[PDB]
Amino acid sequence: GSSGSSGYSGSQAPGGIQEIVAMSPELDTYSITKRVKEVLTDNNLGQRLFGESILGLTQGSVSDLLSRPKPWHKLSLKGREPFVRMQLWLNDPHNVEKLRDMKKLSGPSSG
Repeated sequence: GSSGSSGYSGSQAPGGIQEIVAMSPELDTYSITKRVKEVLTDNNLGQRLFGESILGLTQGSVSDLLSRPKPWHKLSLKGREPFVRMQLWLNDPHNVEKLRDMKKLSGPSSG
């Protein structure tokens, strides 16, 4: 048999990116930007689109992010916000699938 009582439950969270980022380990901004660029180049993707759909960033802002990332320590949680989404977007196996699907097929542009 047994007797007594033990265990518990009853907690929740608000959610949101900044709380994922809060819990995050040191996400090597450089190595992520590197791997992210290389994923864009492999798939011949355009930096902006990734920045729009994933990061909510202007192309100026995304291209600066990839070009010269600040270190994780320098970045506040709002600083780390995009790089966390990049780390997870690298791990997501249908990441590029959903990203191409934004553009899908389009009509002709230039010659």
